[PDB]
Amino acid sequence: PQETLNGGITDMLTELANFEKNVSQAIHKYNAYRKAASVIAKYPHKIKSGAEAKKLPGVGTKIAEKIDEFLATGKLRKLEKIRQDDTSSSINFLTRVSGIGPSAARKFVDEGIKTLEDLRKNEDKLNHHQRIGLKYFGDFEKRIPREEMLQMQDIVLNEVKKVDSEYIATVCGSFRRGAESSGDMDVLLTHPSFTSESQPKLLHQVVEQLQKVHFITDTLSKGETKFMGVCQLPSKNDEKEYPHRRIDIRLIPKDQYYCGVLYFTGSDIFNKNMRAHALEKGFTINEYTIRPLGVTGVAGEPLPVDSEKDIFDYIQWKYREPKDRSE
DNA sequence: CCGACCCGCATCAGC
DNA sequence: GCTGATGCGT
DNA sequence: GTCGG
Ligand code: NA
Ligand code: NA
Repeated sequence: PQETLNGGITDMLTELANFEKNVSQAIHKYNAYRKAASVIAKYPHKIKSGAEAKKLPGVGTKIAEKIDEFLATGKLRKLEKIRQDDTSSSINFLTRVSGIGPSAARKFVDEGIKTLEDLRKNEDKLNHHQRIGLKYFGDFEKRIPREEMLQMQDIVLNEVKKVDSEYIATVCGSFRRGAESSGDMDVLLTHPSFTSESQPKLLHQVVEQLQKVHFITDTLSKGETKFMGVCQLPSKNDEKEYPHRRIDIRLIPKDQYYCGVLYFTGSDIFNKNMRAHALEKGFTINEYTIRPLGVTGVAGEPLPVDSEKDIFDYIQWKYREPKDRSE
């Protein structure tokens, strides 16, 4: 439904949510607000009262009272006050740097560090992740169009295969469901020599190869099974340079790969329904394995998975395309 | 009423 | 020095 | 903040 329907309500709830996350440090409060703002974004009617809203799942008494104040007056007193509060807005603004969470934001602002400019003046006080988040502040807030993602997926699949042709790599995320744009790249990776009961360089070889060809430009973190960093498509030799982008690469045991691909493909709503259905059938699905449930509820040993379909077959479903996993 | 609401890595706190 | 807590991102 | 045992 058009954002003009309840966009004033959903912008209010999203602002309220950011302050819970970044200033209050109440992640559950943040998620209720985001939930309610989501269910209202999909409600196909211009809400006329807080009471109409309360019917919907995730909207309770406090959010029903805020919609009523917002409908009658056009604003929310408590939000208007938080917006003009110099400590709050500075803390909320600082968490937009990757690597600065609510705790570091509070400490920076507690000593006069309030802006990018102050950060640029105080690099001695930033860990490695935050220097990188500061360096690429604007680029990281930009979205990535699918044409760039296809180009980036090209480079990742080619260099992975260039390191070892038995590697299996799957760019998951909303990009695998067909999304027209993305906010980062999530690569899931496996090798037949790596299993649940099975070298600690499989990830490193692929990261190193992507660095040697100058696709990966920086590293936020890297261990034996997760790499988080920065990449960038090469310049056109005469055009503007592309903005640096975020990219994650996980190495997963081959016996849990398709469980992991299914999970990190999503959506989050689709995953819940499939987990919900799988229980009413006597199976438990998480991001690693699918296991059967005894009559008392005790899980059994994980069942063999060798594709996404294998999982669907177990729980008596017909394979759903990633395209159709919107819910 | 009142508890639930979903791990890998960098860094720090304590020993 | 090592082990465990915490912050952070996802 | 919302839900539910
Ligand atoms: Na409700
Ligand atoms: Na941040």
